[PDB]
Amino acid sequence: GLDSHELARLHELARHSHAVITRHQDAGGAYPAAPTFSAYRGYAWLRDGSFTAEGISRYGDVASAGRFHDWVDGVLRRRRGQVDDLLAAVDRGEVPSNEGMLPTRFTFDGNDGSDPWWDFQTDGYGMWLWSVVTHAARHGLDLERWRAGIDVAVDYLLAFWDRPCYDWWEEHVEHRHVSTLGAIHGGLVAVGTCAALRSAPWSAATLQVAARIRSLVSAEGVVDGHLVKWLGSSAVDGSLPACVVPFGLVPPDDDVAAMTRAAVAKDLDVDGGVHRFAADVFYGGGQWILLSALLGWNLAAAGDTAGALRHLRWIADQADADGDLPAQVPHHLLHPGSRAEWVARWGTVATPLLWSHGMYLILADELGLLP
Ligand SMILES: OC[C@H]1O[C@@H](O)[C@H](O)[C@@H](O)[C@@H]1O
Repeated sequence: GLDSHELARLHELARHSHAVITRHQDAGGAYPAAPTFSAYRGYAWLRDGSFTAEGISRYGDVASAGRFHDWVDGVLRRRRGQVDDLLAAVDRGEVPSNEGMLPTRFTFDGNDGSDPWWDFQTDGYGMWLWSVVTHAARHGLDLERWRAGIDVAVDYLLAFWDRPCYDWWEEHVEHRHVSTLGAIHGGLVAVGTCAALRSAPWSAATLQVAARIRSLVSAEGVVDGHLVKWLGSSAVDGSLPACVVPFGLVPPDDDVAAMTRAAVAKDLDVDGGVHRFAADVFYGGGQWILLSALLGWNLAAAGDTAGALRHLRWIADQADADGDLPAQVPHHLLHPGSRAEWVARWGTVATPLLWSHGMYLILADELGLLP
């Protein structure tokens, strides 16, 4: 579905995506989120990093992806005691506050980069489980390399999956977000269906909890045939297609999958650029590369190759003169009056965003375009 002009440009953007991710990877293995964006400099997120790692793994850079997994594993093994203490607190009937939970931002040396009172999130731990299992399966690797870190993440998620937390967008701590539940589900199903992990003590529990997640989403996370942004809402969010591919709450051909893709397209997709959610005021609520990629990936998986390609083309059109992809662009803004204050406070939008490049690589690979 691409002519020679397009193929050459998409291949170049794929090469550049690999280069900019691997050039910015820290010496210790972490992928930074946004190396030139002042507010985020020096920090890694498991969400951004896991999708970045999946793009890199698909591209075939086994060494780079493995160094990311090494970094995450080591960071998590260092939290074995913190997690054990949280679990012991629960067993005494003393549920830990958000302030005591595992962090969202990490420094490259594995310390808390932010205070979880202000940004407590569980999705990234689920994403990491999905990512490391998927990588190991793809490349025929022994998961024992990363198993003790996997164990920490699994124990944590089995205890805390059903807690309210901030969403992927670091908002609304009181709610339970369907793409957060979806990320956890994806990670738990990945480990619970992995033959190499068949004897883990938590093996059965992971699939039972994944079923509990699906029960909760069925009860409170579906309205008018589509997934919704958080349990008990009516709105959609551009992250919701992740609950189809890759996280697997429903197959790509399920009616809920189709309806969710359609609702996201109708409510949030403007000319191929997907907004996060209707109420979004961050930088005025622009169009996010990673969300267009996510929708494209989902369209490809459902057999809508043309729709996938349209989103791939839109993403490529957002690359700057160096090939770098921003987090978002302002061609359409949901709340334009809100934009200038974000720019005054934090500067211009993060570019490159490694996750943008990682998602580009995933979609390109889905469409058979990795050179
Ligand atoms: O890139 C780091 C973080 O930036 C935030 O603005 C986004 O809402 C998160 O989804 C992302 O993980």
